Amino acid sequence: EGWPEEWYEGVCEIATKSPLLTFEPLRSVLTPAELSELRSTIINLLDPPPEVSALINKLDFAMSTYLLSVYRLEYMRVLRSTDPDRFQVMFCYFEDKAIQKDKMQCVIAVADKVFDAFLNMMADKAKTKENEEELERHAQFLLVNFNHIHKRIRRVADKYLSGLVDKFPHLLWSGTVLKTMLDILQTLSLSLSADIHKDQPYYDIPDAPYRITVPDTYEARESIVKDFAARCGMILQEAMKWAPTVTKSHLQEYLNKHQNWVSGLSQHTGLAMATESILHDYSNFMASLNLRNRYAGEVYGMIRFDLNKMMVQDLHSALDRSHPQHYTQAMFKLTAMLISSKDCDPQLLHHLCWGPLRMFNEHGMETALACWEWLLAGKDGVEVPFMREMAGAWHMTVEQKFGLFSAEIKEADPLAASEASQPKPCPPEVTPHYIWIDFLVQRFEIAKYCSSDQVEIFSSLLQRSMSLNIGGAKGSMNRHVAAIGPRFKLLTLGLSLLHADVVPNATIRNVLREKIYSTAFDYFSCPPKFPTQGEKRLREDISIMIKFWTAMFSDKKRGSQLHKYYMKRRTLLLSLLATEIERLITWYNPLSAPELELDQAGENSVANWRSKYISLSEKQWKDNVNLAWSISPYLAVQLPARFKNTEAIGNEVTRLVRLDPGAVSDVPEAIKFLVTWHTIDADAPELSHVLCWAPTDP
Amino acid sequence: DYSNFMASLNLRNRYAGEVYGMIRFDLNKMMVQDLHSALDRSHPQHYTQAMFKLTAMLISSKDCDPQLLHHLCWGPLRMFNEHGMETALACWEWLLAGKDGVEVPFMREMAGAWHMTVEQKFGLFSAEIKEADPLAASEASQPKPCPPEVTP
Repeated sequence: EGWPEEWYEGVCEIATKSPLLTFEPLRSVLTPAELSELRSTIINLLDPPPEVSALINKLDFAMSTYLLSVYRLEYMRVLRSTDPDRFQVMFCYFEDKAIQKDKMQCVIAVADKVFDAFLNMMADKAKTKENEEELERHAQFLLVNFNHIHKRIRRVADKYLSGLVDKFPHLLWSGTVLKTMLDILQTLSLSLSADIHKDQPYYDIPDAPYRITVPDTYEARESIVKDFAARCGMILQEAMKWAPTVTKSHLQEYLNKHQNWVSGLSQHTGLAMATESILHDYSNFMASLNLRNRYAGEVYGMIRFDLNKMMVQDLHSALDRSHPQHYTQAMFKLTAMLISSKDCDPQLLHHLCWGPLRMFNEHGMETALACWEWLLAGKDGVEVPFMREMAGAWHMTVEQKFGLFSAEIKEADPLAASEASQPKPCPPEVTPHYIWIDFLVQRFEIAKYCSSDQVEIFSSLLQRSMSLNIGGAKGSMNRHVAAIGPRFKLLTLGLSLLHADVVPNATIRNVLREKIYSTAFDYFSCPPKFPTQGEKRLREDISIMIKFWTAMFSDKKRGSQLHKYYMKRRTLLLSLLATEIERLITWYNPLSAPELELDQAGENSVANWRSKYISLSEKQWKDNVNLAWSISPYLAVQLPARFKNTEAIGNEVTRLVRLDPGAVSDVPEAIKFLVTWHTIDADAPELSHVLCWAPTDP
Repeated sequence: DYSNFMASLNLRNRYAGEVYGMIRFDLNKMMVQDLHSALDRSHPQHYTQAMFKLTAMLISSKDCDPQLLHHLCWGPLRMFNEHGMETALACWEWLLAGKDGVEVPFMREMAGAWHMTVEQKFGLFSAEIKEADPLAASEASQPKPCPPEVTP
């Protein structure tokens, strides 16, 4: 392509329907300078290893012309075609006897380039649904031919499979590849011991149109089965290394197939491979498996004789009576009934998603998480409606101020607690959000590679939770110390979403970053207090804070105005977080206790930043107070409490509050920056309108 | 060799759950009819399902219910293959492991069934058939081995 231009389009359309240049002796059927020129062009186009070029240099006109014609036709067809069997048509050129007799390497050389071109074309098609099915089918076709009876075929198939699997990582934890792998392994094992001198060495594969041929001698058979038994294990361990829960649930679902039960009394090495892989924290595995099987059987027994009414009423009665066991039984029966049907039946899904909201405990949340995992792993094409319902339920929880978003209750002070209301801690209790956020994190991690529609749902869910209202008593989030886990975990998830290069445009990112910064600053607008949770549940909070600190540090991406506007606040947040982490880890263990340690990597960076920010001078330090007052007065007021060994902070804060004292009317500590116009100088009786302030301790 | 473990466990759990679902609403008649129909039609899956449901029903009750035990023991004798024998052995193992104080009546019934098999000359006790000789059987009675089959 490069005369009438429409001729090239006609040529492309012809190639879109042209047959294969198949072929009975080959060579008998078909100026040195021109031969040298065409050989040079072929070598330049193919770029083969030197041995293949040396083989090529011994060819006549006709063979080179045939190779070039094959190259052009196959390249054009694979580029401009629409058949879903794009790249497997090239394999048919390997199944011709006539080519196998000539004195292969050229064919595989051109096939490599064709496959690379197809892969490059498909790498950026879209992120829709059916492309995943196409990729899975291609992977299956690669897998079945991995053990062909020839020699070069299986090694080139292995190379192609390695390339495909290292370009598309999400295929490892797919729900269709593993089934075919295990079925093929079982068929090979059944073929291993089959009375060698029988006939028809062909074999079949269930629920897939294919066939398998085996060699004769026993040593070849055991060699091929031993060779195939290694890739399965290596990729199983690789998949379990990254995303354990999804593959664990897939294995659990595969283990419960009814057909394999009867033959289970035979060898059936596929199940043995699965159970050995999963074992090589085993309680929840078997518990979930047994519960799933038993309740599916119960539902199938009940359906022997519409019907949603009795389980709906059972769930309602259990919730009204507050009976945990009836609750779990009803939820499991409901999801078992839903998983075995032909239609979505939306009211069942709505009741499943809004069930736990009437019983907000750890037990109910664990049961709901298990049921949701089973439902997600069981049915097909039900992701987006379930995600929509879950987002709706989460936003309802946000609206009603249930847990982390609950209101705030002030506690008494010891200095004036002599009245019959004695002091005692009253911390909030947020267990369920702590696990809900983990579920959301793992689901988002999968959906980032898998699809491109749940990303909008996640963005909407995150955007409608935080707010830019750093201030007195309105932040849409509790400020107690006992609830710093879920807050920073959610902020870290938001940062990770921002760093994944998913949101297309450049105005949503500004809003998201601004909201994240606003919430992070809002957390630091209260007097410091010491943690009240137990010895456990405290280490992981420090770990989460360290992770968020590292993620914040790594972030570095009218231009200049925004650049400085973000950099300064990044520096301030880094300093504040370092100070908070140091104080918390100090309170953790009083003595040094080298036996009781934490993560070592980030601590060194935190200490180095501590030294760097402690090494500054009196200037460029009186301006941080100005920046804090620009952000919000309350943070500036609370700044000296987080001790910094410099008296300039106090003087600057005193000057700022004396300039205008009406902004701050928080009783305890703000008046001490104003009540002393001068400690002993005893002059200037002006601007002292203390009649607006609130009462303090006696 | 771990497949038998999981297979037995899953079958036990699933069929116990199915029986518990069925009992929610006597009831031995339909189970006996299902077993009889499966035996008459010579269908393996119905056979295994009926036997497992029968032993699950028996294992959760308050009395021996002798006809159920007799039908359980005298069941495989009308389907004498390795499939039926494997199913019966699994069911017998589950029944022995599950219910307390049922050893001797089951042993009595099984011994009775074994003696019935002995007396009817079914397998190892079957009659002997004289095979042809190669020297003087050139006619349509060609010499073909005809060994007996005793798997169960």
